[PDB]
Amino acid sequence: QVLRGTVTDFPGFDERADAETLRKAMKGLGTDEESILTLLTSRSNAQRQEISAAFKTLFGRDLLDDLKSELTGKFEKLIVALMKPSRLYDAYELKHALKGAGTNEKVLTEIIASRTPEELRAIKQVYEEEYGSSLEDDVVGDTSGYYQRMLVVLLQANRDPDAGIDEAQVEQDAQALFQAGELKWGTDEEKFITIFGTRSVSHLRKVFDKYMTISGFQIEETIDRETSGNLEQLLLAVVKSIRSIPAYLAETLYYAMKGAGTDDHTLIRVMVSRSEIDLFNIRKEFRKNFATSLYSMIKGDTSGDYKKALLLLCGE
Ligand SMILES: [Ca+2]
Ligand SMILES: [Ca+2]
Ligand SMILES: [Ca+2]
Ligand SMILES: [Ca+2]
Ligand SMILES: [Ca+2]
Repeated sequence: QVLRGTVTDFPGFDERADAETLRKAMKGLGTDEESILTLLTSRSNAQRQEISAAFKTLFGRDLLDDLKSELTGKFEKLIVALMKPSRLYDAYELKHALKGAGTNEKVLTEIIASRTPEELRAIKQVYEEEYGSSLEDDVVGDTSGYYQRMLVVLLQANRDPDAGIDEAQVEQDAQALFQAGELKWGTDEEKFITIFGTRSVSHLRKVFDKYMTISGFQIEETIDRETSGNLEQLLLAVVKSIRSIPAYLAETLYYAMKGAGTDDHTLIRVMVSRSEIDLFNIRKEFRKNFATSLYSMIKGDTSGDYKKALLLLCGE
């Protein structure tokens, strides 16, 4: 489709005027969170970077250090996320899922499955730049088995082009997946990793259809979500992303709020990282799949300034 974000460049932007408002909001005893909230969610990421620059040229101060000293809580985490340069943000969040004891597999899967090969090539490059090390080495460092192998394949950013549907291979592949799926995805993993990882998106959507007509089922049905198995989670994310990235991300949001409490980390990461890409399309998938709006779901799951900020990111 045509991807539509919910945040665009503010017309009539003046980074100096904005820098002064933020300075005033912060200056002295207490904070005007409401003024910060509304300013920042109504400027695009590139404008926020122009505000930081102007804040340091006027005041000799660092805006992000200031925000971090003035704010707290989930509101702080949301604001700091917004302030990240768009080009770094996916990298940063991968770096945080990997760095330390254990791994945050959830974030690894989500970003690596739902970002396009072009996004991935850029994240790899920025990760190396920023963090000194290769994303691929750090992933191999943290993960094992076919989960690791399948991430590394996706990390090569080399899917076949969408050109010729070789309906002979479509039938072969669909049969291969039929077999493997009946076998609970636990045999011949090497076969399917190559099919999921390297075939073109238009091929694979053909495979999924063909599959269903062979089995009667949708290939997702042969996996169950809430329970375990990193490779299965990864398989499910890839199949959903091949179908529709905004649908898969809408579902990740739904489940970030569904149940006791919220996965605020996920809610923040998706709302921010997609705000200027496809968040509008995500809003429409959510509504049609989950028969409620994202807005009301956020409004019911969150509170305070953190909630106001998110509802202004979201829209309607
Ligand atoms: Ca203050
Ligand atoms: Ca206040
Ligand atoms: Ca703080
Ligand atoms: Ca680790
Ligand atoms: Ca909840």
